[PDB]
Parts: sequence; C-alpha cells; structure tokens
Amino acid sequence: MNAIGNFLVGTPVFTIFICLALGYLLGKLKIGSFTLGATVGVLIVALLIGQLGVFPRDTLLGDIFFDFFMFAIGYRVGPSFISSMKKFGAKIVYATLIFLVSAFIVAYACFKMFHIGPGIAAGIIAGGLTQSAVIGSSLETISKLPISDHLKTLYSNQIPIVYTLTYVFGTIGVLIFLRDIMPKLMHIDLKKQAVKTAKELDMIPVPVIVASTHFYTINDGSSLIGQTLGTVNTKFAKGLVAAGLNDSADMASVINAGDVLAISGGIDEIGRAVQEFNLLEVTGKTKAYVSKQVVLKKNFSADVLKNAQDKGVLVATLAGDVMDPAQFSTLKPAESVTLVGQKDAVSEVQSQLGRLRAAENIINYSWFALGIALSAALGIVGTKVSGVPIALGGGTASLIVGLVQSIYRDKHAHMDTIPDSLLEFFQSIGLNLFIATVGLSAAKTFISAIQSMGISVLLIGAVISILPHIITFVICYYLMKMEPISIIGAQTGADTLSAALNDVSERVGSDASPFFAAAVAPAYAIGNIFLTLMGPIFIVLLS
Amino acid sequence: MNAIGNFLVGTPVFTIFICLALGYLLGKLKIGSFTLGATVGVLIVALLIGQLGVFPRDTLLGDIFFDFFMFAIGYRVGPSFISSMKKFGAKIVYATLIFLVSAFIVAYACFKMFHIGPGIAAGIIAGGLTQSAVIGSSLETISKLPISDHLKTLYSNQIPIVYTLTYVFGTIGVLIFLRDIMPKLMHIDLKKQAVKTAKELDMIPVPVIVASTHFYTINDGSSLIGQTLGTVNTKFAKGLVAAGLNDSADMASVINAGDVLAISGGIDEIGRAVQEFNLLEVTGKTKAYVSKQVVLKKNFSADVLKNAQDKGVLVATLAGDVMDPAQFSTLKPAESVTLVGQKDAVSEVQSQLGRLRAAENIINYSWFALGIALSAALGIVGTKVSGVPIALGGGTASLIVGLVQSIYRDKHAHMDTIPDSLLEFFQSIGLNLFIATVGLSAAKTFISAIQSMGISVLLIGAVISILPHIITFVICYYLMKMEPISIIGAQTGADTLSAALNDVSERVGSDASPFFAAAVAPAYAIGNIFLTLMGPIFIVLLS
Ligand SMILES: N[C@@H](CC(=O)O)C(=O)O
Ligand SMILES: N[C@@H](CC(=O)O)C(=O)O
Repeated sequence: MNAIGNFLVGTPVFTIFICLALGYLLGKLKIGSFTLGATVGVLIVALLIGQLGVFPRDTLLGDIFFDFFMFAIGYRVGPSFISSMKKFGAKIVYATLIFLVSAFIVAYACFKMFHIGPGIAAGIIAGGLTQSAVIGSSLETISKLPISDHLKTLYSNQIPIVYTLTYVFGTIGVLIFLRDIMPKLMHIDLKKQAVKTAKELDMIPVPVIVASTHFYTINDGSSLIGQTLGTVNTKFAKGLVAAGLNDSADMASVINAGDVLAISGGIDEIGRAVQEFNLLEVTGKTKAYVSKQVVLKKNFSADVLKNAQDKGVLVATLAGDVMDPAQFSTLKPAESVTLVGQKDAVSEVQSQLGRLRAAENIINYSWFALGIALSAALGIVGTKVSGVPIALGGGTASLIVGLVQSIYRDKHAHMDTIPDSLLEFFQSIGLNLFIATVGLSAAKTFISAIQSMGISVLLIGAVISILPHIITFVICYYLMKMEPISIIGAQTGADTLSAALNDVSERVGSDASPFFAAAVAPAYAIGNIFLTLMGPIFIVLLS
Repeated sequence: MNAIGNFLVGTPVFTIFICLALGYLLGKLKIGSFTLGATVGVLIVALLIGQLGVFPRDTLLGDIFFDFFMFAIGYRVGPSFISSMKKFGAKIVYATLIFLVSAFIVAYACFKMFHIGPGIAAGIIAGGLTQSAVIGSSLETISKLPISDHLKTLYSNQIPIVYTLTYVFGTIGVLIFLRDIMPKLMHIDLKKQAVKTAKELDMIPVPVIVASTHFYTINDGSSLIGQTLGTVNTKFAKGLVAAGLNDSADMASVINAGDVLAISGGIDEIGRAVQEFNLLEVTGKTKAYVSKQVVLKKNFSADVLKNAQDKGVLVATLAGDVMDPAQFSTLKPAESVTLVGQKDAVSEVQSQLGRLRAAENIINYSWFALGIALSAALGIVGTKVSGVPIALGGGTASLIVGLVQSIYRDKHAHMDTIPDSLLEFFQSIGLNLFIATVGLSAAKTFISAIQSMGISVLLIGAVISILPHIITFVICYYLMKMEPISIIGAQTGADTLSAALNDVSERVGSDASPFFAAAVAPAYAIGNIFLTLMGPIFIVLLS
C-alpha cells in the first residue's frame, strides 16, 4: 500500500503519462447523453491518482507544454482572423465587448454580495471563465502585492483547488448550453442555418483542379503521324501542351510510331483533345516529367512567360490551375507559381523567372524556437495601474506571436509551413498535460478544502459560468436581432472554449467550417487578453 | 552586464529556447568542406551562453524529451528490423558483436595505461561512444555503489564536463570517417554500389497504382445507347466496373443521353476501355462516389466477394490495387481491404464483410501515453552482477517499446498510426533540447576543467572514437571480405549515430534508402543495449 505510492513518487514520468492515458478513455466513455471529454477525464483521473502520493508540481514542464498549445491555437486561427476582419462586420467584436462587460459586472456583484476572499475570487474567475493563464498571472500578482507573508502563502495555495473544482462544471455545462439549449431556443439546425448563411456569403470553399502530365502514346497509322511538335502544340486548345517525345524536348521531332505526347492541362481539356484525336492512355515510367514551384522576381517578366508557353511549360499558381493568358501582364510581382514540364527545362524557366522556392514538408525549427523565445520575451513586459503590476503573461503572448507569424508567412513565402497534424498533437497533448500536472499537484488537500467550503465554491462558479452567456444571448438575439450562428461563434470565442470550438466545427460540417472559424477567430484574441488581465485587477479590487 | 544574466536565470524558457534557435543556424553554416551539424552547434551555443549565468539543470524535461526521441527512433526503425532479420544474414549482428568487443578491449587498455579515474572513464565512454543514457545510468550506479560521500559528489560532477568535451569530436569525426574516408579507401561510390546491391536483392521499392473513379459521360448517338448496365459491366474487361448512372446504383438502367458511367479500375485498363468505346472525360461534381477501407471478418466469405464484383464494387487491398479473382479463395482471413463504389453500397458490402476500419490521420494518444508509461516501467527493472546494480535505463527501454509497438501494429491494424512528420519533429527537437540542457548545465566550470585536464581528456576520446572503427573496417573488408555497403551500415548502427544514418540515407538516394535502413536496423538495438550496460561495468571495474 505504501510501495505503490513510493513507486509513483519515485518516477514522475510514469505518473504524469499514466494520468494522461486513462483520461482520454474516460472522456470517450459514453454515459447517458453526454461525454465528459478529454480534459475533464484527465482532471478526474489526476485527482483520484494524487491521493496516493505527495507529488509536487513542476512549473517549467507546464509552461512549455502550455506555450506549445497557445502557439498551435494561434497558428490555426491566424489565416481566418484577417478574412473575418475584412468581410464580417464589427458586430463580432461588439458581442465580445458586451460579454466581457457582463461577466465583469456579474462577478463583481456576486463576490461583493458573498464577501469572497481574493484567492477564492481568482480561482472562481479562472474556473468559470475557462482561462488557464489566470493561475500564473494571479500567483505573480499575489507575490508582488504587499501583504502579510502568511496571507501570501494562503492565497497562493488556495488557487489551484478552487480552479479544479469549478473547471469540471465549466466545460461540460457551457458545451451543453452552447450546443443544444441555444439551438433549441432559436429553433434552428446547426448544419442547415450555417450552410444557408455561408451560401449567402462567400465563405464556402471552392475546390481547385490541378493540371497533371498524362502520358498518352500514339496509335500507329492514325493519319496524324508526320507533323512537327510546334504545330501540334498550336493545334492543341488553349491550356494544353505536349512536353515532348520520350524524355526529350525538341521543337521539330515528328511522330515516329507509338510514342508518348505527355499532354499537360486540365482534365476536361485533355478529354476534348483525346476525342479530337485518339490516344492510348498508358501509365508510363519516367521520373523526368515532374512539376516544380518557384518564387518569382520583382521584374516578373511576361515575355519569358509567353516564350515558355511556346516552349512547352504550362503556367499555374502555387495551388496549381490553368490561368488566363491576359493574367500574364497583370500578375503580382515576385509571386510564387508552379510549372510542369521537363526535368531541366523547368529549371531554365526558373532561372529566367526567379529564385527557387522551398517544399511544404520541411519545417523551420529555427523559426519555431525563435517564435517561442519572442513569446516569452513579450510576456515579460508589464505595466502598473495604481499599484497593480499587470503583465501580458507567458501563454497570452504566444497567441499573438503565432497570429503574427501566420499572417506574415501568408504574404512572404520564404519561410516554410508547420505540418497540420503537428498542431493538433501540440494543442491536445499540451493542454491535457498541463491539466494533469495541476490536478496531480492539488489533490492531497482536495477533500479538506471540499469539507471546508462545500457549496460556496461550486454554485458561485456555476452562476458565473452560466449567467453571462444567457444575458448576452438574450441581448443579441431578442433586442439587437443579430444573425443566428454568429451569436454562437462570438460567445464561444469570448469564453475561449477550444473544446466547444472543435465540437461545433465537427457537428456543423466541413462546408461551413471556414465560416465558423471566421466567426470565432476575432473573439479569441480579445477574450484571451482581457481574461488574462481580469485576474490581477480582481485580486487587487477585492483585496 | 549583471542584468542580462539576471534575466536569463529568471526566465528558463527563454534561455532554453534561445540556445536551441541559434544552434541550427550554426550547424547549417558552411565552413570549409564540413558542416558542424545541429547537435554540435547547439552544444557550442549552450556552452557560450552558460558562462553568463548559474542556471541549474532540470531532470524531468530532459528525460521526457529524450524518451520521445528514443520512441520516435524505435518507431521509425521498427518495420525494417524484422525484414532485415528475415532476408539479410547474421553477418550484420556479427559485425556489431565484433565492434563492441573491440571497443571494450581498447577502452580497457587505454584507461588502464593512463590510470583514468572512474568519472572521467564514464564521461569518455559516453562521449566517444555516442550514447546519452550513459550519463543517467552512471549517475544512478555511482549513487548506489558504496564509496566516500566526497568521492560520490566529485564523480557525479565530473561526468557532464567530460561528456561535452568529447561529444564535439565524436559526431563530426566519425561522420567524416564513415562518409568520405571509407568510401575513398574502398574505391566505391555510395550511390552506385548501394543501388547495385539493392538491385541484386529485392529491397528496391515498387510503386503501386491505385484505382480511381473517373466520371466519363456519354456521347449522344454513339450506337451503344440502349444496353443494360449489367451486360455493359460484363462487356468491360477484367478489373472494370461502372458504379451507375448519376448517383444511383440500378442493375437495369439503359443509357438515356450524355450520362456518366463512373468507370473504376486501372488507368491503362480505362484507356483501352475508352478506345473500345469513346467517352467524354468530365470532372463532375458528386460526393457520393467515395472509397472506404474496412477490416474483414475471420470467415472472410468469398461468395460475397463474387456478388460484389457482380454488384459493382471493385476489390482492392489496403494500399489500393486491382487483384486477381483467383486471390478471392486464398485471401488472408480478417485482412483489411479497400473498396470503391457508391456512398452506401460500400457500407452494405462492409456489413457483409467485416467490422469498420479507422482512418490513417487520427492518432491514439492513449496508446502513445501507455507506450511511454510502459517504457518507464520497463526501465525501472534491474539486476545485480557481483554488486553492480545494472539496469536497462529509461531511454533504452523506449526503443524496445517502440519496436514492439510498430511490429504489433503492422500485424494488427486496430490501432492507428502516428503521422510521419511528428516522428521527425520528436527526434530532432528532443535530442537538441536534451543536449542544450546538458550544455547549459555544465558551463561555469568548463574553463576550470579545461585548465585542469587539457590534453588527457581529448586525445583519449579521439582514440576511443576513431580506433575501433578502423579495426572493424579492416577486419570486415580485408580479412573476412564482406559486402561494401553493409560494413558502413553495421558500423554506423553499432556506433548509434542518427546524424550519420540520416546523412548517408539522404546521400544514397531514395531508391536504396529502404536498403540502408535494413542494413542499419539490426545493429541499433544491440548497440544501444550493450552501450547502456557498458557504463556501470566500466565504473565498477576501474573503481
Ligand atoms: N481553451 C481553454 C482551455 C483551458 O482553459 O484549459 C484556454 O486555452 O483557455
Ligand atoms: N543518436 C545518438 C545521439 C546522442 O548520443 O546524443 C543516441 O541516441 O545515442
């Protein structure tokens, strides 16, 4: 009975990664009509495990794995923010401002009416308004602010316990309220209304067809044998070209017998070409005919574009698509494009068109590390407001750093892009690891604190977690008469619920997912910054 | 001058992630004809940075980020190990055994001839034989073994300093020796000889063609209008089927006008079909006609396979390819396969064929965490040999756990697969972070130790890093007369050099990369286990 606790305290890695394994299973368990979720399951399992031992809490591991989560969230939100700012109106920002004001007023009123101490107030804020940087910011503010030392220790110790108590209700309750109750009240379907609104706007994604090189070989005795390749290419419709016979690129090489054309262009265009003149579609074996993407120079000469069209290299954008010849003159200078053709001829046109680009798969670890370092440096800075040393915080600055990096990489393509699955791994495991560490830390005195303050730490959290959403929903839908889905988006962005974001995104469908992302993106940054700042101000005010 | 040090010691995240950013740039700097590399650049930058402050070392962060690296390496090596054991001979294992014996003899002789103390001996082993778990295993062994307390502190403190000194020469020197000097001595080219040997064997990868659904629409008045769909499907050659008109699947629906066939099969087969009867290749817009992968049941009925061939569902393996009908009877029971067809008809055949499978992109975080926990638990176990409490170690057990998990997931496909870029991120950043932490730790007393022991800690490391490779190369090539490339593979696997592995793999070409991986894979596990065990034995013997 003691040996198991000795083993658990001896090996922290086993404890941390065994409080993270069973949590996902508990979250994926289906009980009744609600699923607990990964974070809540991890918190419950950590709370149960932590009773056995006296495990302490490591600050650096949690800080790093939370900075990774914040950077991943900022990177994912990045591209949608500027698009929502351009196209969606300011009502998205206005809803967040209303929600923040309402939460401030309700929290102040409840804390004043119940005389809640500053430590419990910080815990209730950090739990009901689901933000994790509040714990660290409040600890730093409590350390800086002048009080008795015993008061400092008590206030610093009481925060994680109240955090773990109220976090349990916040995620599940607000998820249920924003996923079922509000759609039932508005008498809409989440899929249908969002699809209709996305159809009204132009957020609906449009698929892009990419040209490819298909190796059609010649039918012998087709009566077209004996025509020069340049005239055959001019015979092809707009957007077509033949790379050349075998792996060679020669202007005047008439058809001999059964040789390959390697037609490049759009699928329907190749189809009409085949119906114009029959050809054998053969898989072929050649590694020379490969496309390449290259960033252009500032001069971005178009005469070389015409000469490459004559030469046998199809022009396409970075995504890959045939484009109008009139776009040659009015192209964007120094814009990366993709071309298909011969092994070295594409490189020749590249040398005459611009510097070589870089592949998507490779990752700039130097840029990753520099982003993390700049996030920490930005979080260092802080100002004082009437004796309150407020600071941006470590996690909050990472969101801004990721946003700026994504926006700047969208324009300037010199830097490479982080793979998609890496971001999902980052956010998921980082958030669950931070939650597991906190829950393992605050576990021994859990039962003592739930004996000391039973109902005056859960009902307050429930009220502060539910009431502002109801007020802002009523104001937005009944009085101001906004659109249906943007209300959900703005509320779930202001409350900073990534689980609710993901659940509504997966329920709504892939068609309107770039709509919901645009609805949520402007809210997240303002909500995070103001909720991070709310903590120290509340501690100072109730103190 | 003091403020910068105060900032650096105040914020460990900034220091750790700023000693990791400049390191990659320094490694990618081109000086002369050699590149320093990421790990060596990080060590140099960490050593320069650590002079300013008094930063301590965190054990948990390094342990976790090294366990991730070891798990990623084991997962990548996994599939090749059993294939190399089956096809490559036992000479691969024999070369590693010879190398380990030679390294043991040379190290014992040098340490006895120079009376090197046990701590310096552990450091020299951990540096010259590039293995990082030696530090932790030696620290644990020194803690357990009975000596005077001052001796314990001195021996524990001297290890990282000697480690950082000799690690610099090991990677660069052995990389140069195994990449240029040995090919010059054997008078071979790394690309050509490996390609020839892979052609002699059957390690050469073979590309696989996957069938797809192409929506050919009907030419009006083609004289084939008015034939039932079943007879048209039987008219199609072996390996072809038409899903059905529009998005429907009806057996008797004659061609009306300009309707789509949605031909499915191999590209060349569709080409001969189009030449048999002309069709318009149109991109089309339909989301119903999507393929699915499903794991089969044990009964794996083949009558339903024939009925699905009649029905209009093409049969393919998980990779995706047309397969012979005679393979229907002799298929593997409960083997996952992929089918193309209608939105729900594929699900019908699935219901009659087996349980639904899972997608590639999704990751089982529960399996990841359980693997890490089992790695720690396996590393806990240990035995005693004449008073030496040897143990497997934390990092070493992770390699075995990853190997077993990859091998078991290859057979049983219920568990999902980790994405590829995640493994590369894991190994790279984890190894560089551990190296940065160690270098930042052992920096203040670096100059004092290089004043105390100048030349008697570098020449010994160079000799122990160079000489065993020369001996084993001479024995393998001149006396035993082995094959050329397997010598390089076995030596680079026995020395456990991931940088050398990656560099030779990228230089050799993608064609022979699954050959070099098979040549290196058997060596790595035995080398890691024996090099991890070598440390405590050496400490006890020289003590
Ligand atoms: N999405 C939330 C998760 C949490 O609070 O733990 C946040 O980043 O604030
Ligand atoms: N590939 C080496 C790297 C190192 O020693 O740091 C190893 O895992 O042992």
